[PDB]
Amino acid sequence: AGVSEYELPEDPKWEFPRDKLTLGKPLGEGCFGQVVMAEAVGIDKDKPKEAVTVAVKMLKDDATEKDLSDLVSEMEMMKMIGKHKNIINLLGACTQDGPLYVIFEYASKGNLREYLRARRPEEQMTFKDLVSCTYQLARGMEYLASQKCIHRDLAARNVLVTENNVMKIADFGNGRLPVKWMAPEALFDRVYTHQSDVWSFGVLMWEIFTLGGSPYPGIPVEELFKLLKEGHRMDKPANCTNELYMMMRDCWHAVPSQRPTFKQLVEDLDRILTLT
Ligand SMILES: C=CC(=O)Nc1ccc(-c2c(C#Cc3cnc4c(c3)ncn4C)c3c(N)ncnc3n2C)cc1
Repeated sequence: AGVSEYELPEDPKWEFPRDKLTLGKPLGEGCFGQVVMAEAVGIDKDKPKEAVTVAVKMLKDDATEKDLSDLVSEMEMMKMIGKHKNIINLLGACTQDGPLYVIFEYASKGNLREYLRARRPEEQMTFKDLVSCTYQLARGMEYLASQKCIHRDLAARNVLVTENNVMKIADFGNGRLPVKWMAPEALFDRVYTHQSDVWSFGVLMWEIFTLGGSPYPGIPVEELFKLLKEGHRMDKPANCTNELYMMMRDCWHAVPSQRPTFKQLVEDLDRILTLT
């Protein structure tokens, strides 16, 4: 069974009272797991008695030892990674004496895709906004890259926006496979790397500046690889500057090597932002 019976649950400092945690509506679908909107009370170790909205990862109906043992090993990662502004971090947990819950940061705004699809020509997204979004994610992607973690599905749907409009990257820890966000090598060799990630970021960028748009919109998946193998690259987005279109293409460089470094992107993006 699930409620720890014979497993080894060690006692942490992260653990939170199951009392104040109250589980509510689920959030989206499950490509990471069964996430639920939960309302914890006093989790900031600075605002007690002050209730807070959080997100939690309960287990599924058809769960298994693996389906558990995986979650704990994930919970362990989300502690190793550390804390960054542009990523969803471990907020707390409810391990011992009952079912395993994992508490992360909640985002009041939805996924970028649907956020960007609702702020396009009442909060009209100034290009100036568009470039901050990209910078944020990139610097988070850089952080994530530091501790050597790969992004499963780096898409706008797998990226979130707080009430503070700070872009948070989810996915660093199933369903269909996002082929259009995957690079030639990764779509052929089926092993991911940072170079493949840079590509996926390039695709993310296109997805941002197009304001929640469909990659390769029309190309059948069966021939996509062949087109990329030839050189097919997505055409410039509207209202996008050439320099930003170039950077995307640079991310989409055939040979993994000559593709831009995460740092290389972060620097370039900051310099662009200073000139807005
Ligand atoms: C595949 C379709 C679909 O609906 N996906 C999806 C994606 C995110 C959410 C979601 C949140 C989440 C999460 C999460 C899970 N595990 C992670 C992680 C982030 N960072 C690292 N680990 C290991 C989420 C949240 N934390 N707070 C508020 N809203 C959230 N949503 C909507 C849902 C569905």
